[PDB]
Amino acid sequence: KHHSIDAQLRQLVPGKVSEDDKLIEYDALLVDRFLNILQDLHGPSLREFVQECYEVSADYEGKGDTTKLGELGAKLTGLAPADAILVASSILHMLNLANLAEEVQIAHRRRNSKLKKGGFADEGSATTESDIEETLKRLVSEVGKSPEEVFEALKNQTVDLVFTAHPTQSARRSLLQKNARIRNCLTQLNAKDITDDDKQELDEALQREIQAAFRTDEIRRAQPTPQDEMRYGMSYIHETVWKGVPKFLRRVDTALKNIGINERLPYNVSLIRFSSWMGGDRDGNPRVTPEVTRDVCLLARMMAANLYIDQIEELMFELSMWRCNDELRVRAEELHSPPNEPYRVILGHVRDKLYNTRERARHLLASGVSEISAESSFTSIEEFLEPLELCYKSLCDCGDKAIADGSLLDLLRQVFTFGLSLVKLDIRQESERHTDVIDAITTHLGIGSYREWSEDKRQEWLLSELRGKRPLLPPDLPQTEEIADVIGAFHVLAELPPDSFGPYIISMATAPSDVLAVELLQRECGVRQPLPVVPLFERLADLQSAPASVERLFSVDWYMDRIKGKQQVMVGYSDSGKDAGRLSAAWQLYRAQEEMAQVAKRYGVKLTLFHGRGGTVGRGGGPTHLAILSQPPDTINGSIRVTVQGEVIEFCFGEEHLCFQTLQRFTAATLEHGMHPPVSPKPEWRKLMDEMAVVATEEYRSVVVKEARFVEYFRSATPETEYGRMNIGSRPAKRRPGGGITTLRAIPWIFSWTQTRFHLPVWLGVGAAFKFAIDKDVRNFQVLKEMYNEWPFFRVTLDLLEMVFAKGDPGIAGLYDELLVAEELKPFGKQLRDKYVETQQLLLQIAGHKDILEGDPFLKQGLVLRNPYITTLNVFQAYTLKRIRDPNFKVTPQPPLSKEFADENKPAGLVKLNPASEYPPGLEDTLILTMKGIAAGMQNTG
Amino acid sequence: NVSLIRFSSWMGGDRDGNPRVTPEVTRDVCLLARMMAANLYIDQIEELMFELSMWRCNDELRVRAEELHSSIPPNEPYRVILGHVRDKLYNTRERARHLLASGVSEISAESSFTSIEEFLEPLELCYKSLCDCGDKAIADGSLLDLLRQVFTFGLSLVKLDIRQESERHTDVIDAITTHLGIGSYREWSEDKRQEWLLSELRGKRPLLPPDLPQTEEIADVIGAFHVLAELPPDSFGPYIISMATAPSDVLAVELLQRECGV
Amino acid sequence: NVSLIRFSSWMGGDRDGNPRVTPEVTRDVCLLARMMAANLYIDQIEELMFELSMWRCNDELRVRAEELHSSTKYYIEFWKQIPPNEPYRVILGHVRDKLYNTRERARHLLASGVSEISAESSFTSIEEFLEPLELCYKSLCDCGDKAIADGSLLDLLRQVFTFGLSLVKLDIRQESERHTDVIDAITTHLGIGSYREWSEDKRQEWLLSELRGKRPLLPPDLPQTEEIADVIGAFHVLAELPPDSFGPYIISMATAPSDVLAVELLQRECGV
Repeated sequence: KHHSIDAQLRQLVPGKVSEDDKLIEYDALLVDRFLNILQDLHGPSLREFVQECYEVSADYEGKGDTTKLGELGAKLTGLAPADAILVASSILHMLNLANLAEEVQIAHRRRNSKLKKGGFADEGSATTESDIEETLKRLVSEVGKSPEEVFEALKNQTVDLVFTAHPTQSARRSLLQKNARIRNCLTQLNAKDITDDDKQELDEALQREIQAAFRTDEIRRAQPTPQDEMRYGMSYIHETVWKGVPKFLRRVDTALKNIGINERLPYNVSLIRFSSWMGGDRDGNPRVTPEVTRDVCLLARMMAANLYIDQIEELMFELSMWRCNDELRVRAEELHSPPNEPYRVILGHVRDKLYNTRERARHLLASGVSEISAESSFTSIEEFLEPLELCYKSLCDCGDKAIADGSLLDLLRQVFTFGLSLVKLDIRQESERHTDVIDAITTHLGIGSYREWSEDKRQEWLLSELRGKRPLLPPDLPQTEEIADVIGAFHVLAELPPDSFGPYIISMATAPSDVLAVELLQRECGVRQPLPVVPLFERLADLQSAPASVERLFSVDWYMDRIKGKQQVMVGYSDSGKDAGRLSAAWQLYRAQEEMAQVAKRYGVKLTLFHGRGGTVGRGGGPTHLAILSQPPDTINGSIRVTVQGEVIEFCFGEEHLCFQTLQRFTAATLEHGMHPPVSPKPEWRKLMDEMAVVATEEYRSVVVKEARFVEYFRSATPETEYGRMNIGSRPAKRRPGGGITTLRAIPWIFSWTQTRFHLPVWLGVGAAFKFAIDKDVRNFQVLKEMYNEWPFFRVTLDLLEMVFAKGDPGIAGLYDELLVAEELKPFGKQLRDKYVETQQLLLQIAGHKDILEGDPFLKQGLVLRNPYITTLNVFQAYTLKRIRDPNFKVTPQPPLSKEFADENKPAGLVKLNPASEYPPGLEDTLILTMKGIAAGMQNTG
Repeated sequence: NVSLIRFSSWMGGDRDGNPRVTPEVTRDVCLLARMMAANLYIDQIEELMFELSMWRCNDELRVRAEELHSSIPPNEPYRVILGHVRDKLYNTRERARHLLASGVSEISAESSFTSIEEFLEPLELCYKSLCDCGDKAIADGSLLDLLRQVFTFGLSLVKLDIRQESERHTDVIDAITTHLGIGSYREWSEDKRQEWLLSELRGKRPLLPPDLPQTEEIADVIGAFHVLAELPPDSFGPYIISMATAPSDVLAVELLQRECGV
Repeated sequence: NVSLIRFSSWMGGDRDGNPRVTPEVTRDVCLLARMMAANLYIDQIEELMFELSMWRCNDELRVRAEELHSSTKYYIEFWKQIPPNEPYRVILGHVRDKLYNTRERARHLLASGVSEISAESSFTSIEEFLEPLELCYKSLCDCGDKAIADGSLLDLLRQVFTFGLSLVKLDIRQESERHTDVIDAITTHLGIGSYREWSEDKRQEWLLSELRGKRPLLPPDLPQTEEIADVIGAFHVLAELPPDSFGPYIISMATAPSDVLAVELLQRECGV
């Protein structure tokens, strides 16, 4: 081929969105270079085919035929298995390149204050939100709080970001580094004062990096063990966050000086923390064994030690001073047991104790045992801090605090942020697995069946045991495999250091018994320092009952003694939305938070909420700013935890500057809310929300639960069946086979509908609710409009729906139907699509927008440039599903299209992603590729 | 295989009215015993290697001997297998050395002899191979001596008797009963004691609280049982109750043994 | 393979009017150079390991990679065993371990004069070091990835052909009369006469009679002053170190062809 992809992108976007907008030129730059590398490696006919694919798909977005995708499907059908994998591979790489360009454009975009319109709506986009200094200034200047009050608030604030597995692709450090080199070359190529020779060489470097990324095929490395999954998960901490935290904390120092506070934020401030679910969450995942949990704790300790060893070595090089404390001098010469460099000999000792600490962990991991003594290593953060604080005090004593406030201060901030394990591990298990244990205990003792007892009979008995001083768990207790897994986990918790763990989380929590049950089990299995117990209220019924549950827990003397004035509660968004639709789930959650908070205030407990997957707070790219500000008043008060989904971890943390802005907005929003809460809801707002909720729930359950043919439609129109059967997703897709959607799990629910571009779980029920309110009273349309403009809760909830509609396409969802759904159920499909378009139309009306995402052109531009690649994979997926499912459906087989090489074990190559494949060679790898790429393009939805 | 004569000892085991015999002393003396035993076996095996110079051997011995080649001379099969036994004996000894010095050993239990039966398998293999080849006369010499030594001394030379006073147990159980609000086992008649003790021994539910307030003496009693629980069974003989009076003194120790995890 | 630019050193080699610069000082700077060389290479190899994650390679590289999977713990990066489907990483990890041995051997020779770390475990010549690197270069090109080869791997190859295994080559310098002092000591000891008093032509005629002859000259019994022993000892140090470590032998205050041929004889008669 000859011509560039520039033209087909221009016709997708209505112009430049800012006058430093070079995104389309970036996209064209990288993919034009990719296609040339593709042509030189595999021949012009292959490169021409891939580019034609892209053009058909880009043109469909320009105006949605559907006729053109079917003939695209016709050509992709009948490619040989090797050519299908190569095409799918190339389109995925192009999509990755587009995302890299977008990161570069966001990172170096010149701030433009003229875009701000004032008010809370500005905090929904990165282009208009307020940095840490602007929010500090607003607090002192508009809210009227003292700089001293702001300084004190920051000192008592902690934001805790919780990392979770990616649903389709791990990221190794190697590739993150290949990503950074592609980004760096693109930035440097666009410098103003560029020489021709530098440009020629930077061009050759860019082509080189793109080809290296294309010939590693990280795409086709077959899904890793849970330990590897955790190791690759830490890559972003290694590559951006580790150096990011000290950089941002230094900007906080800058900001408070700029409001009159002339001292730095003390280095012992846990302003930001990081936690992990990888190796800890075992809810419905038996691959996560007690040994896996021990393994990830030891791995974390190794990686920490390595990062510290290198920081300390760079620090030794810098601190060549000779003037020092008396106390530092006595210790320096003690360790001489070059001497004129006292900071160097202290830090060299720390480095060796760090090597011991890492080797000890490596041995415990390999052998279960290590003769390397705990004496020889660092066993506490206190023992690690002592030498570093000695050096800080010494350098200040001799008048060089300026030096100490360089990288030594950075290192101290890193120790108080990451500790010795980088992240703390959350443990999670479902409530009935605990009931199974206790029921085995009660019947073995002949006490009865805890399963059959009332909720209050349970409470009465468990409180009798907890107040009692006599053990309970028999050592000869007959255990099943599941019961042994729960007991074994607790034994692993007992054997490991307390600072390795965060909370123990109870999935499907319903009643105070679920919490007290694990308190008992923790003690009875020998956890001498118990973990805090955290309920996860998922269903609507449980959210309704949640404030009562926690009030009865707070009414118990024993429990108040144990929790010492602090309680954590986790709330689920996608969980609750799967129960009774999103809109009702959102409103029930707001109220549950509201009521839990005053229950908490009444008993004098500090309540912390942990926001699970699917939350508006989870949109870490920018909208999280407004989403946090929109939380009910007095719900945060300096302490909050948020799930960082894998599908957005690259967008938030892949790039140095974006990592900075992600950390910044979480800390700013959280700080401001505690001193500047949102408007309290009006009565007519509540009343309308209440009535809308019943209509939305009834509409959601009428289609999802009460319609017999729904499940059969679901497994035809989506790749849900193949997602499960294939080698992706790590987990069993549902709890028991064949109980409908009830036993299906949140991730497959959202994943399967997002792949088809339909997004049913996010919006269903909302159209009925809006229509019901408009029809009930003509004045209700104006009150919903006012709610969207005046009530942050209502704005962020529909802003999410708008974004997911921007990511949807009824034509493509209909193509899945046309190909894969039985004739008798196609009318049901088009009725769901009728609900889709009716919901979108009224959502736009209430927001006052003419077309989707009017008012966020930046987000609109970023999404639309992905669709050419996503749509290509959508057509590929649909036709691959029909041939997978229908054994003698074919069309014309085509002669091979790519060129290279008689070297290669061609058959073994079609099957990299799952060599034990039970599907015909090439189909499983082609379907996984479409799934990976569609997931990469869609990122966060519901 | 006839244990016609055996040896035991009270040194490091008998603690009746002797507080310097602590749980750690008992752990030390059993580990020392295992080191001495290994040394005496290494010397016996080495002199036996010198002796067993012949090349004729069993089918079963021969493929074992050449298996161990894939790891001096090959044409001496009994020397190859006995050299392997010497190697593990060195491992046994060093592992005990490490457990004595640091409480834990990176020298794996598989690298060593953990049983008397594992140690006897190679030796009985030679005995059967010598006799199979018409060399029983040779087998009934030094090798027979060593087998009789294994069946007499084991891997600890002597087994360790444990001994402790009647009322030091009663003190522990009275601390348990008082703490749970049961009453005072100390004031109960012998019959009341028996009926309660069998209540607990027939029961399936644990008893000893982890938070139980212990005096130094009660802690010493509990700590001794924990050491017994952590060491191999073949290192010990009996638990002896001094000043024993009634069946409750016995059943009380049986309860405490179980409740401390032996 | 073009050494368009090279670097040399006088530090530890120039002893002209500088008795602080002893034979053992020369031995020491040569070993230090080899240590830092090894350290710079270990870092370059490690970051090259991070980059070369490809799985396609030629047949020769694959059989070699397979071999080295038949035998990585005391490093920070790549402490875990390296999978065989990452061939360039397997080869380069072996290169790193031979470089570690290279460095440790030099550290031991410096501390104790001897090292139980074999020369076989190490890189003793730059040709032995170049073979694994060029194997990766041609495999990368064999499989159509010359563009990748011409990245950091090409940088590393140019560094090997620029710096070698000693970073810099050492120039030795010493003044000409210190050599005449040596030769006069042995002409007098053997009863031949006094090389100092001979004219330039008599010196030449005699030096070349010895240079063309096949019989050794320097007695081990020779009465040496401290200055004479220093010149002799320097030559012995040259004889016991690898040739790649040195550049030229420079004669200060040179005046006549005798000054050159005298050092050529002393070089041979001290066993270089």
